[PDB]
Amino acid sequence: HWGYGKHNGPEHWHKDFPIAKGERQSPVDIDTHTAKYDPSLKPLSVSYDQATSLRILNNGHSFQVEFDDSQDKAVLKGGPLDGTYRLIQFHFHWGSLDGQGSEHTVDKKKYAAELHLVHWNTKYGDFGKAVQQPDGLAVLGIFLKVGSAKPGLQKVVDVLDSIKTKGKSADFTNFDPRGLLPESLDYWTYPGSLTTPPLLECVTWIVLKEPISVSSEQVLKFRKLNFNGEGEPEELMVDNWRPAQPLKNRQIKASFK
Ligand SMILES: CC(=O)Nc1nnc(S(N)(=O)=O)s1
Ligand SMILES: [Zn+2]
Repeated sequence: HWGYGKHNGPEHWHKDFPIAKGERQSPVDIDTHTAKYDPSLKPLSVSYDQATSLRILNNGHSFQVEFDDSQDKAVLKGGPLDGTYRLIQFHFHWGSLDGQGSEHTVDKKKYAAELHLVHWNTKYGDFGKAVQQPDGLAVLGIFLKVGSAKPGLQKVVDVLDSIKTKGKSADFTNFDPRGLLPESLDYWTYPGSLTTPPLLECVTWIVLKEPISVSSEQVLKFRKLNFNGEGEPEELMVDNWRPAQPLKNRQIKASFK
């Protein structure tokens, strides 16, 4: 099965998932001088005040916080989207060192981690149907840089001990994802894919220009997680990021100049 090690890592994925070499793979490097400003682009609409978190899971590749998506509780609209997209989960990608960890890069700069807020287009009825559609998902990508602590992240950091190994989960209610957003919602956007198998090309990527700051201590706890299950040999969960893929026939658009 796939992973991020020396024998099952991203360069190997294409043997089981040939779309890995597809035309709209993610992530990509955002070249800030060739991104096109598009005034036609609307502001993002983030409506998370009614969000309902349920659970946090070590899924063996990352950890994810899951939400109730049976109704329009927490949705993303606007930006380059038509239709409304419900929040289903968020997760992170991070590095073994502060100089790497993000999936997207900006002018080849890497950040310490990257947060993905995953949303699916309600017109398709359920998540499994949405991932088979070119406009099925919208993922909000937020960069993390090491500096001052982020108060809104600490509730997450504090429960990681409880889900240290693969398949562990814990109740995680009343978490407000608004505490994870930057002040500005300016963004870049491009059509792309899931960055983990099955790598389906169903994602409208929305990557925020402004990073959020987290402390060294906060990102250190991420690095204490395990890829393995309980009772197995310990392998620390680090460097669970895919490198940049060729842009090919695509234009990155910016909502700002
Ligand atoms: C179920 C689920 O949300 N799947 C994900 N797979 N890759 C994702 S990512 N890194 O592109 O946001 S989301
Ligand atoms: Zn992700």
